[PDB]
Amino acid sequence: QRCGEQGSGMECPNNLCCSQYGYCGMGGDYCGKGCQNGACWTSKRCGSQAGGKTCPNNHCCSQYGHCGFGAEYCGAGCQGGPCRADIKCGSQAGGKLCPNNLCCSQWGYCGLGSEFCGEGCQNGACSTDKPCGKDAGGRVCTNNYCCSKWGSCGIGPGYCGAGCQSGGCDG
Amino acid sequence: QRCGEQGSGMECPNNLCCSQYGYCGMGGDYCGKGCQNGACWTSKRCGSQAGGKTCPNNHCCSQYGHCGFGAEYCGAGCQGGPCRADIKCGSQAGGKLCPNNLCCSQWGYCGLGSEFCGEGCQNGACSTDKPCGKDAGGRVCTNNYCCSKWGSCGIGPGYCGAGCQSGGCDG
Ligand SMILES: CC(=O)N[C@H]1[C@H](OC[C@H]2O[C@@H](O)[C@H](O)[C@@H](O)[C@H]2O)O[C@H](CO)[C@@H](O)[C@@H]1O
Ligand SMILES: CC(=O)N[C@H]1[C@H](OC[C@H]2O[C@@H](O)[C@H](O)[C@@H](O)[C@H]2O)O[C@H](CO)[C@@H](O)[C@@H]1O
Repeated sequence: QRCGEQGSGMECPNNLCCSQYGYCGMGGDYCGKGCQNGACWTSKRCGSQAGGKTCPNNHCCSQYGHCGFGAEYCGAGCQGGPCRADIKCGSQAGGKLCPNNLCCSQWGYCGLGSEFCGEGCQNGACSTDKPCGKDAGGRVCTNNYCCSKWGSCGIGPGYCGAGCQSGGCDG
Repeated sequence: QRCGEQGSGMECPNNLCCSQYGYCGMGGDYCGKGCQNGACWTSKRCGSQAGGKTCPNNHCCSQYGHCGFGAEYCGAGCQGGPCRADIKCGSQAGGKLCPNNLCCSQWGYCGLGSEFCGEGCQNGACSTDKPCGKDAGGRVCTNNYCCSKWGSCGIGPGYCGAGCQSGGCDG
């Protein structure tokens, strides 16, 4: 039930702050210093500024490299997160994957939902379980996912460790 | 380390799916049946169509009532989440409070960051850190947050336990 690094990059619900010690809360003692994610009083950085660092909880990374929400962050300049502008990807965008596992639609704009993740889905969290491996033309997955021994893409012990054909397998 | 019911509302980072057993990952196993939050394959209800239960992971709640990210969700109709339209609030909007602990700036709009949580903040995760209770004027917190012994508004055991003057005093 721990957050921050004491829960392995896990996050608190309803925008709650994960204090320096790994607990979910809201208050100066959670959102102050040490805060790891949530509505941290001093917004975490990201993007070009932060060598590419992406914002937790799907916060928009404004054009200055600060995570938040509203006009100033998700508006124009938005570097990442749920921007107000459509995000290109795939063949249209040069193989350009979507960030934060978002699905890249048939039409070429990241998102999540049957629209992006279903039929046509070209990369990201695709609900269409496509077959990978020897029993699938020797195909390999998107996003550098682990192609399971039973020929399916995913992340976690089943797909990544013992059995994993091609992908981010440990061994 | 654990999510859903076995984590305390906890969420996986980068949209990872949280299976019914309380574990984080991606793949038919985690993203399928029993998905608790994350980039599910089985997109969750919200707003009007769901008794008003916002989307986890900060997804936009489309007009039709399903959780996602994309022009179809965040865009027109958007009932909640990082909508592409400004969500009014505070003294202006009849007194309304922001959704998912969002800060309501001085101008009457929902967001998160200096601009919203800095000065002028009417409700939510406001960093203004103003006191409460007996200690000064006897004022009480926004969002039913708990007010600690040394009059500090917050949520957690140290604000809601003993010496909690007003709010969600967990005691
Ligand atoms: C949106 C954002 O990243 N805000 C940052 C802020 O960025 C500086 C930026 O602020 C705009 O509002 C101004 O219009 C622009 O000219 C710049 O001054 O930087 C502070 C810290 O310096 C952050 O707390 C904000 O979140
Ligand atoms: C954006 C959204 O909520 N998608 C839902 C989907 O609702 C789509 C919506 O499409 C309109 O064009 C139709 O007029 C309307 O009847 C709806 O079908 O609903 C499915 C399942 O009901 C969900 O999987 C999507 O997430």
